[PDB]
Amino acid sequence: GLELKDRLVSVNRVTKVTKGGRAFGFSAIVVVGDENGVVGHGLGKSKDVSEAIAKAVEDAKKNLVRIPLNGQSVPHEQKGKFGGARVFLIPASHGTGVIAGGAVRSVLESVGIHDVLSKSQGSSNPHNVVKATFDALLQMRSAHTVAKQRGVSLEKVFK
RNA sequence: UACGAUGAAGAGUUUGAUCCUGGCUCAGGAUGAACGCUAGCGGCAGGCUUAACACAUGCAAGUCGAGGGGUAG
Repeated sequence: GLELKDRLVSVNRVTKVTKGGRAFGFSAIVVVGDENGVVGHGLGKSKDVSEAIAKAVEDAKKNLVRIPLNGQSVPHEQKGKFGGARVFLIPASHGTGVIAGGAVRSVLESVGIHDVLSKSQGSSNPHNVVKATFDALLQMRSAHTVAKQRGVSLEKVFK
């Protein structure tokens, strides 16, 4: 899209030990989405916080992905692991709300979902839970897509 | 592009820094509740969870003369 809004999930300070002393450094994770159909996460590493966030959003502006969000939310229930984390997304209604964790909430608000229930029965690492949410969101295929893949009309997949 | 289902949130903490497993704690609801501070009412509900420990005193199961002898009065 064109009206991309960013959201900083977490900023973590790292350190590399050298002969002299401690070499600090800032890492930031930023998810930027059009709030309607497309979203993308990025990682930025620098020495200043503003520079790290700028590098993160500049890297996240690339490799955007399209996600089906039938009606107002996910079409079906889906699991996504990506190693440590384990996210489970379920559609609820058209007025429920986004019941998500700490880092899943930002992704689900940037992709454009407004009523979903997500349970993170796993780790609490912002680096891995965002990618787990992405893996659980990219495996979703809508009714038209499954009907076209099967070859059957869009009435037998319902009846 | 319908059907039913009105329903599921995390965070801190081991390390110079990272990921994982893993334990502790917190954010919510509730009570025959107690304690501290405070204090204007109305409706309704509740009130010895412990010693089935020991009890002063009052009341808590009587009625029928259309069953009977019927007495004081």
